[PDB]
Parts: sequence; structure tokens; C-alpha cells
Amino acid sequence: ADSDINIKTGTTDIGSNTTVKTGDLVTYDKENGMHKKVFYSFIDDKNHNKKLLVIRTKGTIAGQYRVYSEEGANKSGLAWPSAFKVQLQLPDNEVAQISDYYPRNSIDTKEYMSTLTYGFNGNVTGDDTGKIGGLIGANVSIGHTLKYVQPDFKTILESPTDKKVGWKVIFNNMVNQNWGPYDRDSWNPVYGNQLFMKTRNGSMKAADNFLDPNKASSLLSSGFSPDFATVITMDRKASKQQTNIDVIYERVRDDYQLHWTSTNWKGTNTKDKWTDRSSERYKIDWEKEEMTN
Amino acid sequence: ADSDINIKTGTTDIGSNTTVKTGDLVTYDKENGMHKKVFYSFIDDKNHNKKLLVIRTKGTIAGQYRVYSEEGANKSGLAWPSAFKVQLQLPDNEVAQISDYYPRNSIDTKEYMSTLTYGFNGNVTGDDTGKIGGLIGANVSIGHTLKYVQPDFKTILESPTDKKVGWKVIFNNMVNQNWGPYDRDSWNPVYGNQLFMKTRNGSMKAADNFLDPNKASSLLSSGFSPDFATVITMDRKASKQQTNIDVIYERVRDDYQLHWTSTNWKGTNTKDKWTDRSSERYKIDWEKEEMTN
Amino acid sequence: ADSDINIKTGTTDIGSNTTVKTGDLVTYDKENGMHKKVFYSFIDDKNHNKKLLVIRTKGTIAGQYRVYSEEGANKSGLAWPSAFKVQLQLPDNEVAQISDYYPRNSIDTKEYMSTLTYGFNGNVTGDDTGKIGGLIGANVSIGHTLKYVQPDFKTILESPTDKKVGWKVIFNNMVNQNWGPYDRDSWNPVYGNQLFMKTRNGSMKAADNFLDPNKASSLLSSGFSPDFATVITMDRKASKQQTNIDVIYERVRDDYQLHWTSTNWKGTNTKDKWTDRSSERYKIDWEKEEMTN
Amino acid sequence: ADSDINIKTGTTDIGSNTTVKTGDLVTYDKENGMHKKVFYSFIDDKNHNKKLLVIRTKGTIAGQYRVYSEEGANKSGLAWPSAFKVQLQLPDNEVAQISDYYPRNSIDTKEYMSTLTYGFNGNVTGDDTGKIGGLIGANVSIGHTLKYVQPDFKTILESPTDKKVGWKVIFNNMVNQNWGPYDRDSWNPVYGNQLFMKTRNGSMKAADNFLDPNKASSLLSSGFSPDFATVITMDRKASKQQTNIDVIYERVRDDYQLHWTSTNWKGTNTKDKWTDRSSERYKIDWEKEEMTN
Amino acid sequence: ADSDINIKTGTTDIGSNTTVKTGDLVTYDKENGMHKKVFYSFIDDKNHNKKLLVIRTKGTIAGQYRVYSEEGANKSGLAWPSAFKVQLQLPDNEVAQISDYYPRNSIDTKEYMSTLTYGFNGNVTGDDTGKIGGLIGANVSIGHTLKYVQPDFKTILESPTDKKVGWKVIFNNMVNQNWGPYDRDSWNPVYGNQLFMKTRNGSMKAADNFLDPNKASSLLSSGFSPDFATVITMDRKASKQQTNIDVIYERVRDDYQLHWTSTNWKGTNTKDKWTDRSSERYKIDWEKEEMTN
Amino acid sequence: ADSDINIKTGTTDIGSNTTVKTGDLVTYDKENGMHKKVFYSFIDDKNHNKKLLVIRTKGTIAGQYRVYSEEGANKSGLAWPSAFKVQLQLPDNEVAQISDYYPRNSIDTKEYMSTLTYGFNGNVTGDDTGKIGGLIGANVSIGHTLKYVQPDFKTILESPTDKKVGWKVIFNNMVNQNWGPYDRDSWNPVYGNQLFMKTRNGSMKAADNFLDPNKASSLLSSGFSPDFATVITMDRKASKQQTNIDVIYERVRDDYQLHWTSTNWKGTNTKDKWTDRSSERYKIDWEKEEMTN
Repeated sequence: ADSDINIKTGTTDIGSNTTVKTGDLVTYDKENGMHKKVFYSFIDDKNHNKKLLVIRTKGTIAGQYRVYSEEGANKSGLAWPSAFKVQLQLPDNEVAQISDYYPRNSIDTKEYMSTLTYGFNGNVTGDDTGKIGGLIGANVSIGHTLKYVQPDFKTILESPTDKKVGWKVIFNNMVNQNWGPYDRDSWNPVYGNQLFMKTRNGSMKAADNFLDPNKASSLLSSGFSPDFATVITMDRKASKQQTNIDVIYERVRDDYQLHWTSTNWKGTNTKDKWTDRSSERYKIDWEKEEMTN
Repeated sequence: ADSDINIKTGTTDIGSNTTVKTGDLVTYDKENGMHKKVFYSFIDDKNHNKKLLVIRTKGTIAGQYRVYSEEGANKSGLAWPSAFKVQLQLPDNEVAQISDYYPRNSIDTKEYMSTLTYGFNGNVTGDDTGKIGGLIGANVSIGHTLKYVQPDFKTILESPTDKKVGWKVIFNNMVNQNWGPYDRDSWNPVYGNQLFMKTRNGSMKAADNFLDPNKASSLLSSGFSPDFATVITMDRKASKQQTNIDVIYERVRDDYQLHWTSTNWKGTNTKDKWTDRSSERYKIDWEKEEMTN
Repeated sequence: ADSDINIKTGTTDIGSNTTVKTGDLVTYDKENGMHKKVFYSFIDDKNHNKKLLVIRTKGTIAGQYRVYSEEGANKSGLAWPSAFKVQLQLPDNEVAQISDYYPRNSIDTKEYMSTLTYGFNGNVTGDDTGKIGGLIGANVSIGHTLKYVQPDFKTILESPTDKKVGWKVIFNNMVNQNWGPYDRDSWNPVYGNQLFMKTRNGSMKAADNFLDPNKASSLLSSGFSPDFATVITMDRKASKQQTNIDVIYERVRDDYQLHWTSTNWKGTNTKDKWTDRSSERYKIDWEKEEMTN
Repeated sequence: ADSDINIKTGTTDIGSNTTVKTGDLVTYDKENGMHKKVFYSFIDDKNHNKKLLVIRTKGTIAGQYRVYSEEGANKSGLAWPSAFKVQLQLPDNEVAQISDYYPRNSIDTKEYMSTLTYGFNGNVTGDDTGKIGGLIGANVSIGHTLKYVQPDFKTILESPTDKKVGWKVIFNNMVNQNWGPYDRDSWNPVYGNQLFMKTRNGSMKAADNFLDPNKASSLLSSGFSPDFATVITMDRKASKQQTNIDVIYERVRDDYQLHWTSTNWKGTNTKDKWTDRSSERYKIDWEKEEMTN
Repeated sequence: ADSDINIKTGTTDIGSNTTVKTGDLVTYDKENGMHKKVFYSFIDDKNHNKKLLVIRTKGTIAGQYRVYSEEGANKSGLAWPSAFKVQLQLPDNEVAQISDYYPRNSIDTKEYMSTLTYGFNGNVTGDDTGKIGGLIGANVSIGHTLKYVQPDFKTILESPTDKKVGWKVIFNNMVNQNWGPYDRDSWNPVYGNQLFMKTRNGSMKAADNFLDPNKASSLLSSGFSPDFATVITMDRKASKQQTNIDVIYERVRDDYQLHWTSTNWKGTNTKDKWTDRSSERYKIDWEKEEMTN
Repeated sequence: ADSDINIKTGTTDIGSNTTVKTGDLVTYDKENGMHKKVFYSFIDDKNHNKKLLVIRTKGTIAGQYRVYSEEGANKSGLAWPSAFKVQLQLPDNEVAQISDYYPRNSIDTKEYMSTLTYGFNGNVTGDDTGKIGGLIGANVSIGHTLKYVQPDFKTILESPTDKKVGWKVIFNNMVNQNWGPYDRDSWNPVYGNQLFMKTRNGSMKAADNFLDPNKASSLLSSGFSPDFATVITMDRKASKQQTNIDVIYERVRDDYQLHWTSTNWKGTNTKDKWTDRSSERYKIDWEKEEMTN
């Protein structure tokens, strides 16, 4: 908070009384199904120390959630997106540097509750024959409650060096058919990994027995569209005013297979089965304030 | 957040010191009952890289929730809107590209709560005859609670390629007469799919035994009015400054029928029975900044 | 959100650097008790495509909640407002069109909660005579909880065509004397529809045995005052610059009667008994920018 | 929402580039204890259609909560404010009209919750003599929960005609000594109406046995200060530019009496016992833009 | 709050009508994996008393969560970041001083709830043989509930002297596999410290039996990126206008080892095992308003 | 609220169209460990009545939480900050006066909840031999629930006279190892004051058996940094334009000692054991608008 140090709000920010030359570059990778896009903005504030360039890799990455193989009615497979990644890198010989990046790791909290209860009790029982009985009782109770919120997908910022910064979205866990959340490492001795399982002991075909993509999370089938911002600073006295960047949009898929053993369906998951990578190299012209490729 | 990178807020946005020529085109499709409307805005910022055009397909799509067929008092049908869709497409030979789209898939969260309780107990019982009894007891309890919010209709952004982007609204589930939520795949061995069922064993006519549209969701009967935004960018050095777009407003209906078997009503659902499509082609004139059709 | 597409906020809106000529027309219908009023605004933005006119039918519609007929102390009736409606229409031969309308159908949500509990138990019982007993037990519990919010009156946007758009407010349900909510179709074999019932087996007169209007919802007795906005767009090259509109303020009342059968009061409801309609025709002068009637 | 129709926010409002001549008139009615005050504002926007005048009857109405009569220690009375009212009226021959009024009836909502629970149970009991016993059990549970918020006093807008508009504040219910809420119609066969009762079977004097005004609601003793706004529109071509208004500040009191029957206090309430009215007539000069009286 | 003293908001802040010369310095420490960065801003307000310089050590510190040693399948180790620290210091002979620092210790609250319950009970039991029995009972209950929120990592502001100010982020506690939260001092006689334990009695390799970094907190593996602000004030009449600062980015790691004793895994933690320090010295030029190193 | 009296917001505030000369004075007391700092602002509004000076004693006071004495393993002590204070005073002969002070005592609320439950019960029991039994029962329950939020440290504004105003922060209570909150006056016949106790019957050294400062509140070890604002007004016609102020930053510590009696640790607290005071005198020059010392 700028106002908590008694400084007037917005005083220390950069971008005042200057013209920024924005831009846009859109490309679609048919092979990998990644509609990648970057939105750049050249800021050169005279009162600042270095030339600035903020890059927002908005884009979009598809989900690719479908059944890849079926072998009769006994067994079938499934490929689902385990993780989405997007990273930027600079050549080792480059002179520019990575300064900031908005989406960053944040500390997560949890509730906690302690309960203590005392009790007392007493009743008098009687019947027709004149018998009279008594009872005096007491009890204690101690309870601990802990609650927290867990998303389906969890975004993470991989440790950014001077040259490369990258983010990552992973599959935390999912609730299937209103039952307890499952994850990739979940296991059951009878049924196994019931993550994407429709019916435990259905009589349908193996390929048919898979969770409807509508029921599952949206990011599994329709994909994940990132919104990540990074700024590159270049010294204004550098000999060479041209810079190259690489943008990668890799996606990791897992293999989920269910098998009909004797009576019930049994599901098995094989993590990190395939990876699809789409890297494109851009060129920066600091003197002309334009990025083109 | 622009202010989290120490950049002054609003600096990187586009649209400063320029005139945007907005517009409006309204058309009604009597056959399909779709009051489609698009709101365009031509932005040509000199400091930007490409000419811009944001298209907001506000429009409105009717619900069409009515009983289509009745066969005596024994059985009758019902047609209800299973899903609403709206998509924009560009010709394969076109030079413009799709850049951004506001309504996008978002990660959904869930609560979770773990409870543990210890207990102790002890009572002393006595009667008139001098008998004295005792009792010492203890107990443990473990509980897991998981809660989440689920809407009636769920909007999804279908995987957007370079040329076409489309959205989709599907029927998640509905609560009928304050009872447990039902969906298209819900089944009961006795009654079946009780989604749009008034009384389980009523004596009325089959056509009469259907849930009142007022009781059901508003989107089923009065329809769904979208609000989706997409921006198309065209290079300012292109040889041809004219572009064509296609806008589709398809709606998918399902067949719900209840049948009087012997004593109670039995309901069955047949998903994706009909689809109504309304496509219109617009022409864009980048040089004159007007879209007309 | 305009800022989520990287466009500067407010850039795509219409109404900049222009003068709008507002207005007001107020009329009271003594026969129907409807204080109708419309607030118009002529917007002609040069950068826009069509002339604009936004109409806000604020007005007010009375409730008319009273006992219409009494027949001794045995039975009496009651008329209450089941639904309020207001709609605008254009002639079929007109050239203007309906573009937008603010209050629109919105998707409803609901909470859901799944609980699972394991238990264990064990006690030791003894008496004076040296008898020693034991007990070991366990239990499981599964619970489903679903909660949602339901208003007394539910506003709905009837499917708007190109020429006419109309809204609707209906009676969802009401809580009577802190008891479970009742609606028009509620039935009880003994008492019947206990919606507007004061006492189940009171000895008072039939006309006296009705729920106090203060206890009931405000809209039943003091009426409902709408606030609905619609915009009409007319091509600026049209030959005729005069337009006619019709505004309707219909209100639907139901007949609720309770009858003293032998010991207790029995209530019956007859939906859609009366309808009061108040239609007035306005004239639009686009050239002079004034609506008068 | 103005921004939801794509119109720039604040465009359709009235009051731009004009001077409003406000004012204030304060009067105190010693007989009725009503500190009435009105705050007017003359708005004449050229771009508008009619001359405007918004009147805010802020004022203040006292509570008058006191014991009026006592007859020994056997019985005593109490007068408390059952309802506060304030209304404006215009002469039937007047040409001005009532257009708008801010505080208006609003729809009220309620929560609802449905619960279902399954259970299972089993224990093994044994004693010293070798006897072994068993027990297997199960249970079901269905629960309905409904919660809502109810204020002590409820403001209502009486059905406004073209010439007169009036509001109303009534006594919904009150919680006495942390016990269940009571209202004017509450009855108990033993104690009666225990609304303003201190002790059920106290030995104090009848006049002394009344709830402390500090314990009760503030509006009962210190009164209710309204804040209601209304706008009057007059055609600018009218022959006569002078208008008369009447402002009433009526307050309704009830009679609460408790009686010592044999052992306990019994309370009875007589609604609408007294009404205090304070009407003042103001004169409007549209040409000079001043209201004086 | 400035407005709560009747002073116009923002009047007492500093930074009005002046130019601030910001800057940026980025450096990466490959040996320690700390991407440190500082963002300075020179403010010299004529109406103020001293020259100002606010330093924001944004940077980023990696997590370094990995298994360092394995000795067969019997035992293995783990190094995890126990605490992150970042501190600024000034030479003892310097003339500048530390004035303010935004992130500061804050008081934390907790809920509390007291419950009291009275009960009564009575049943009548009878059988075929005409025996009649009775039972009258009562009970009391007292309960205390206390709940609070506890984060995984807790930021602390170490006692700031005139020359040096430093912050600190420590490991409060973590929830492992949805079980009760553990911390560094947690101990169990059977299993020990089960903080980073996968399975209590798994048969896998010791190195394999460790909690997945994705399952654990993000700061453990991907590191912590600080955002801390400090302002240094220097008298404008000082003889020497050059100042030196030191910035440290130390990180503390702990040694977590689990051992297979006979049947189950036993975990032991050794706090404060390693510390990695990265100190860099900057030079301040108040006359030229630039910090370079 | 300024806008609730119909006055334009911000009209009555002071500071418009004037220049304020701010300042800063920083000093560190090595002996007491108090980094005291004051931020002044001279406001002389011509439309106001007196010259103004708002003083914000931001500063910082250390915690000083450490073990002062140990006597073998049998007993040891502990000094912890019981209360932090900061106060400003003016000489009795001075002409300036204290006008306002932002942090002020506020009324605190509490929830309350009353519950009432009715029940009914009935079961039929039978066995193989044909015996049939019955049981009819009922129960009532009344419950009172009261919940509130209590912070660890509570700030208080000591009664401000014309010349001196001072604040105070005291130790309300603390939760130790997730157990019930303890305070300075808490006592247990067996263990005593268990406020800063690690283990009830641990075998470690007495000095070692103390709660970790990280586990305890942050203000205990890292100290409390105040933010308090006060404004001094001086008549502009006074003969003498120089004023003196005194600022005190006293801190009060308590003595907590635990003693090993025979089997368990016993803790005793001695409140108000030490007080550290740091007073500095400043000089105000109203004519030159500068405070220096």
C-alpha cells in the first residue's frame, strides 16, 4: 500500500505523461490445438531507469479430453490434460532481463475450531408394582474441526531466474458424481482409481463407461486460457537494441484406463504419458518499439 | 492487475485519445424464435499495431418449453431446451484473426472439513432394593464434510481456434418440488427420470402431469439472453479491407416423456432430439468502419 | 467487462459528447388503479449507427388485496394479485426495432453438502453382585444437504421479439404465520390451501378469518412498482420519422375462498380469475426528439 | 443499470449544467410533538420536458411511549406508537403531478434447506457368564429448515395515485426479554398478550410492571425520523404557475393494559386507539422557484 | 483515517506537484537461486523536510525442496525451506536513517462461543401383560467453542532499529493428506514427525516415501516472492550526498529424515540445518538521484 | 456522514487550496529498543479559525520477550511485554491545545441466539415368543448461545485532557497450543498460570520449557508499531509562537516463572514488574512552520 507510508497514492508508479506503443500477435497451432496470443506494450519513461516491455501471454490451450483406444468391451483408455504450462525464455547471451511477473505464489490459510462440552443427566423410573429406580450420569466431549478451500486446478509460478520465467497449472483433485474428491494418486483395493468412472459395476461397453465431459471440470475438455504478465527491462545505453524471446505453451496429458476384472470396473492412471509443446520465437526492436514474428 | 507490476493503472490499455464508431444490427428469426443482435465498435488506435473490432452478440434465444405430443391419458411428451449455443466463424481464406473473448473457462473450488471427536461417559444407577450399578464408556467419531455451489445452467467457452470462437450453455441439474437435484442422466428403477414430473402417482391426464414452467427455471421457458464479447484484429497494410463473418445461434432441445405403466408415472429422457440453427452472414468494411447486413 | 479485453473502460459505450433530450409522461388510471409513468431519453450519437430512445416504464401498479364477497359466517372470498405484467409493443408496419432491455433472465445457483461419519463405542457395566458386562459398537452415517434462496415474487422477461418486449412478476410462494411456505398449488387433504388463512379452526366469521395484509407481503396490498428499461433504434435515413408505441400494465388476480366444512376451515384457490388491463398509445417524433401522448 | 444497455453511465440522468435553487422549511408542532421539516429543490433542465421539484420530508415524529392511566395496583394502561405515517397530497383541480418516489416496496427472500440422512448401527454385548448378544439397526431422517430476517418496524409505500403519495411504518414484532417475538395479535390463554410485560407474576404495582423503554425499541420512545423523497412535475406552458401542497404526519397509538387476575399478570392490547394528525399547507411558486409557508 | 480528523483526505500526504525518478536493478544469484530485484524511487518534495527514497525489494527466493541423501531403502533425507528472510542495513557511520516500512506486525483475533442447554424428558412404556412403567428425566450441557484462522507461512517484521530493518517468513504449520496440521515440533511416540510423510507403513523405497511437492504448499518448492517497502530519509544539508546499503536474502532449510524401524516409517526433523545468504551492496547518489550497483 | 445532512461531501473539511509543510524526525533509543518517529504537518487554512498541526507518532516499540534468569533445572523466569503505551503532553503554561485524535474507544457488540425444541417419540418392540411392548415419549429443550470476537491485544485511548493525550495497548488473552485462552489472572490449582508453558510435565530444563516466540503472538517478540494521530491548534494572535511537546514511549513487562514442584511444572505470573520509558522533547515554531529536535 502506497498510502500506508504517507506517500500520495500513485506517486511511485511508472507510466505518467508518456506514450505506450501496444501491439498484438495471434497464431494458431493446428497440430497441438493452442491458440496462442501475446499482448505487448513498450513503455519508455524518461524519469525511469530502463526501457520497459510488458508481455501478456493471454492465448488459449485446448483440453483434449477424449477416449484414444478401445479394445472390445473389456477395456478402454482415456487421455486427459493433467497440467497446462506456459513459459518465456531469453538467450543466454542476451542483455535484457526479466523484472516482474504478476501471478505469484500466495500463502494459503485454514480454519480451526476446538470444542469442549460438559454434561449431566438424571432420571427417575417407576412402574405399577411400586419399584422406584434412579440414575445419575455425566459426560465430556472434545472436538477438533479444520476446514479449508481447495480448487480443482492450482496455478503455480515456477522459480523464475533472470532469463526465463514460467507458470504452471496442475490438477489438484476432482469431485466425481457428488462423491469424495479423487486425485491422480487415489487408490482403492477393490475399484482402484475411480476418478473418471461412470458406474462401478455397469454392464455397458468399456469405452462408454467414462464420465461425461460436461459433468467434469470445464478445463478438462474446453481447455485453459491463461492470463500471465511479465516485464522485460533493457538498458538504454546498450550497443544492440534487438532482443529475441521464446514462448512455450506445453500441455501434459495422462492415461486413464478402466478394466473389467470379473464383476466390477477397475481404473488405473498413468501420469505424464504425453506432452505437447508449441514454441515460437519473437524478435524485439527496442529502437523502433515493435515486436514482430 | 496492472498496478501490481508498479505500472500506473490503465497505462497499457488501448482506446486513449481516439474516436470509436459503434453500431447496432437487430434481426428476428420468426421460425426459430431467436431475437439476435450484435453491437460492434471500430477502434483504430494509432499507437496500437492492428485495427480492432469488438463484437458483442447480445441477442436473445427463446426457450420453447411445451408439450409437443399427447396420446390419450396414457402417455405424452415434452420438448425442453437442453442447451443454448452461439458461435462466430471466419472464412478460411480471410486475413483477419480472432484475438480475445471475455467469458472464459474459470477454475471452480470446493470446501472441505474434517472433524474428530472424543467422548467419555459414566452413570450410577440404583433402585429401592439397594442394588447399585455402574457404567463407564467412551467413543470416537471421524467426519468428512464437502460442500460446493452448482448452478442450474453452466456456461462454457468451446476451444477457440484462430478463425472461429463459440460459447455454450448446458443444463447442469435442477431441483424439482424442493427434492434432490435431477439431471438428464438421472434414473430410478421405479419412477425413472423424475426431472419434469408433477406427481409420482397422480390420476390426472398425462399431458397435465408436467412441471409448471413457472416452477422450473426461467431459462427453460423464457429463454436465455447471451452477452459475449469478441475482438477481431486486421492488419492495417492488408490489400483487401473487407471481411465476412458468420454468426450462429443454435439451440438444442430434448424429448422428455412420462408413461403410466400400471400404478405410477414413469419418466424417460431422450437427449439431443432437435436442433434449431439460425446463421447470418455480416460484411465488415474496415476502410469505412461499418458492418452491414 | 470492458477492461478484461485490454480495452480502456468506457471506450465502447455510447453517449459521449452529445446532448440527450429527456422527458416524462405521467398518467393515472382510476378504474384500474395503475399510476403509470414513462421516462424517455433521445440519444443521437454521430459516431453511432442509429438514433436511440431508451424508455423506462417506472410507473406503479396497485395490489388490490381485499375480500370481495361474504355469504354469512359460513364462507367468504378474497381477491389477491397473482401476477403483475408490463409490456411494450410496436405496430407490425413500423420501421423502428427493439434493441436491448436491462432486466433479463439470470441463472440460479444452489448449495450442496455431502457428509460422512464413522463411529466407535465401548462401555463396561458392573453391579454390586460382581457381574461384569461389555459392549463394543460402531456406526456409519451419510447425509446430503441442499440449500437455496427463493423470493416471494419472481420477475421474468418474456421472450422478446423484434416488435414487442414484456416482463412479468409472479407469485413464487409465501410463508404464513412462520409456517412452511405455501403456493397456489399447495393442497392439504384436511385443510386444503392454507395460503391466506388466519386460524385453522377459529370460531370467528369467515370474512374475518383472513391473513392481515400487513403480515403478508407488501406487494399484495400496496402493489408493485416496476423499473424496466428498453431502447428502440430507428434508422436515420428512414422516410417516416414518426413512431407509435403501446404500453400495457395488466394485472392478474386470483380467487381464494375458505369454507367452514364441519369443524375446521378449508381453503380453495382458483388461479387467474380476473385480469385488469390498461393500454395507452404514445407517439414518437424522431425529428423533433419528443414523445407525446 | 445504465451501463448494462451499453449507454455511458450517467448520460440519461437529469440535472447537468443547470442551477438548482434548494431550500428549507422547519416547523414544530408542540401539541403533537412532531418536528416536521421539508427540503425542496427546484430543477429546470432545458433539455428536460417539465419543470421539476423534489421534496424530502425529513422531519421527525416523537414516540410518546408512556403510562396514561393507573387504577391502584390492580390494573394500569399504556399508550405506545403502533404506526407512523407521512403523506403528501395535491388539490384535485391542480395541474402538477406526482412523478417518482424513492422508498418503494421491495420483494423479500427466504432461505430453505432440505436434509436427508441414512444410518447404520451394530454392537456386540457380552458378560462374564459367556452370554453373547448382537444388534443390527438402521435409521433415516428428513429435515426442512427455513430462515428469514424480520425487522421490528416495516416501512411500506401506500399505493400512490397521481395527486397523493404516502408512506407508512408499522410495528412488525418485538422480542421481549430475549423471549420469542410478540406482536399485537399474539395471545396466550394464561398470560394473554405479553408484549410489554416486565414480570409474569411479579408483586409490584401494575403501573410499575411495564417494560423499560430502553429495553424496547428506540422508535417506541424516542420516535421515528423519516427520510422520504418525491418529485412533482409541472408543465412549463401552464397558465397558472402556483401550486399548493399538503403534508401530513399522522401517528397511530395503541392501548396496552395488563390486569392482575388472581395470581399472574394478564395483558390485553387494543389496536388503533388514538391518532394524532399534523397537516400543513405549502405554496409553490414555479416562476420564482420558491416554496414558502 | 485522514478524513476522521476533519482534514481533507490526502492533504497530509507527500508527493504533490513533484517529479520522482524511479529505477530498477535486477540480479540473479545462480549459487543460491535467488532472483533479487529492488525498485527505488527518489522523492524530493520542497514542502517536506528531508529527501526521500523508497526501496521495494520485490525479488524472488526459490524453495529448494528436494531429497538430498538416500541410503538404500532403509532411510533417506529431505531438505525443505523452513524460513525466508530479507533485510536491509546501513553502515554505522552513515547519516541517512530508516523512517517507515509498510508490512508490519498486526494483532490477530479469535472467535469464542458459549452454549448452555436445558432439557426435560418423559416416556410411558407398556406391554401386552398390562405392565405400565414411567420415566422422568432432565439434563444440562455447557459448551465452549473457539475458532481462529492460521496460515501456512507467517510473515513477521523483526524489530527495526535506525540503521537496519528486516522481515521474516516462517513455517507455521501444514495439513498433510487432509489430516491434522503438523509443525516442526510435532511428535508421535509411534510414527514421530509425520509432516512430510506419504504413507505410514508403505513398502516403497525410503526416498520414494515423501509427500509430493504439488500436494504440499507452493512456497516449499516454487519459493517465496517478497514485496516489502522501506523509505530512507537523508537531511538535505548533509556534507556527503552518497550512501551505501546492503540487501540480504537469506533462506533457512531444515533436515527431515524418515527411518524404517521395524514395521512403520518413523520421521525426524532437525531444524535450522542450512542457511543460504546472498548480500549485495548498493550505492545511493542523492545529488544525482540514482542508485547503481 | 456529510452527505446525510444534504451537504455536499467534503465541503466542511479543512485543507482546501493551501500548502502544508510536512516533516519527519527519526530517533532510536538503543537502551530501550524503541525506534520512535513522528510525522508532522503544518496546516494554516485562511478560512479556518486556528493554526493546525497534526502529529503522527508512527515509530516502533520492540517486544523484549526473553528468559532473564535461570536457576538450574528447577526453576527459571521470563520477561514479556504486558502493555505498550505512547502519550503526548504539553506544558501547563502553554497556550496551544489538543483538539482531535483518530484512534478512539469504540463500542463492541456480541451475538445472541435462543433455541427451543419440541420432540415426540414412539416405538413398538416384539420378540419370537409373541411379547409385544410399546413406548411413547416426548422432550423439550431450551438453549442459549452467545458468541463474540476478542483480540489478543486491545488498544485503548486513555482519557485525554486539554494538554495531554495518550493511548495504550494491553494483553487481552492468548491461546496456547490450541488450548483454551489464558490471561494474566488465569489460575489452575494443579498447574497454575499455564500461559507461556510448553509441556505440563516435561522432563526438559526449566529454561527450555517455554513457549516458542514464533508460536506466540508477533507483538510479544517483534514488538508493536503504533500509528496514532493527534492535532494541536494554536491561536494565530498569540504573543509567543513557540511551543514544546513531550513524547513518551513507555513499555511495561511482566515476570512469568514456572517451577517444578514434584511431578509437573507450575507457572506463576507477576504483573507490572518493569517499565521502560523513553521521553523526548520537541519544539514547535509556528511562525516558521517547523518542528525540530
